[PDB]
Amino acid sequence: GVLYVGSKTKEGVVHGVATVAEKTKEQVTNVGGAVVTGVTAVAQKTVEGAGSIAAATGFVK
Amino acid sequence: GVLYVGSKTKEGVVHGVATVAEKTKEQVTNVGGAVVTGVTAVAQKTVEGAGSIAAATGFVK
Amino acid sequence: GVLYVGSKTKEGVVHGVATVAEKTKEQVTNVGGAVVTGVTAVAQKTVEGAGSIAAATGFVK
Amino acid sequence: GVLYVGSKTKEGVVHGVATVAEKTKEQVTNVGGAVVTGVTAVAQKTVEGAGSIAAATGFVK
Amino acid sequence: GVLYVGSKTKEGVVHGVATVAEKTKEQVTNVGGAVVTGVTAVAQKTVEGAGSIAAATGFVK
Amino acid sequence: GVLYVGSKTKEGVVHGVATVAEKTKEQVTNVGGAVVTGVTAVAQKTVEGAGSIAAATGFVK
Repeated sequence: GVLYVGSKTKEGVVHGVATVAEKTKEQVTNVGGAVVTGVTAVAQKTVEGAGSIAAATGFVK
Repeated sequence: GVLYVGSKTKEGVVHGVATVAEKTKEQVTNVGGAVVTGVTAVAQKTVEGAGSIAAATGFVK
Repeated sequence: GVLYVGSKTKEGVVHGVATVAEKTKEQVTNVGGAVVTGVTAVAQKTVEGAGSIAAATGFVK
Repeated sequence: GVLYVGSKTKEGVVHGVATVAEKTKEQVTNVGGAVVTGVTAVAQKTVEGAGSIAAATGFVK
Repeated sequence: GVLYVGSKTKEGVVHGVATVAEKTKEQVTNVGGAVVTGVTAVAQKTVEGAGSIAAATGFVK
Repeated sequence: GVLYVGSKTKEGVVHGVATVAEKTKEQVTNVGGAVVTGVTAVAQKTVEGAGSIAAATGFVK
């Protein structure tokens, strides 16, 4: 197919994934997998076939 | 296929993944996998076939 | 296929992965895998075949 | 006295005196005297005492 | 007295005196006297005492 | 007195006196006297006492 993205912007501000924690005991932060951030962000066919992206957190204690 | 991305921007500011923790005891930070950040960020076919990207955190204690 | 990325920007500022911790006891920071950051960031076919990128943190204690 | 001018501007465009004539026979253009133009234009005490500024056009024919 | 001019600008464009004529017969252009042009233009005490600035055009024919 | 001019600019463009004529017969251009042009243009006490600046055009024919 044909995918066309045309952006004509001015003074653009983008914030992605932000995590804030305070006055805790145990902190676990697992971020990623397919994180895409930006003024012109394009994600296509991130998974094809039998692939896998598993951003998991196996907390046990 | 055909993928066309056209960006004509001015004064662009992009923030990616930001983690802030304070006054904790145990800190675990696992970030990555397929992190893409920027004014013109393009991600295509990040997974093909039987591949895998597993950004996991196996906290046990 | 054909992938075309055209960026015409001015005064662009990009921040990637930022981690801040304070007043903790145990600090673990595992960042990477496929981190791509920049004004014009392009990631394509980061995984092909049976490959793998596992940015994991096996905290045990 | 005290004269304070404080300007904090961004992307400022100023046009002064513009004259356009077309398909005429006799053209007379007398411009000046105390012309002040600009983003931060200040004019003070342009005339003091018995002075004079006479931007005149004595067309006779 | 005290004259304070404070300008904090960005991307400033200033045009002064512009004259355009076309398809005429007689063209007379007298410009000046006290022309001041610019992003930060300040004119003070341009005339003191018995002085004079006469930007005149004595067309007779 | 005290005259303070403070300019903090970026990417400044200034145009002064521009004259354009086309398809005419007689062209007379007299420009000057006290022409001041520029990003930071300051003119002070251009006339003191019994002085004079006469940018005149005595066209007769």
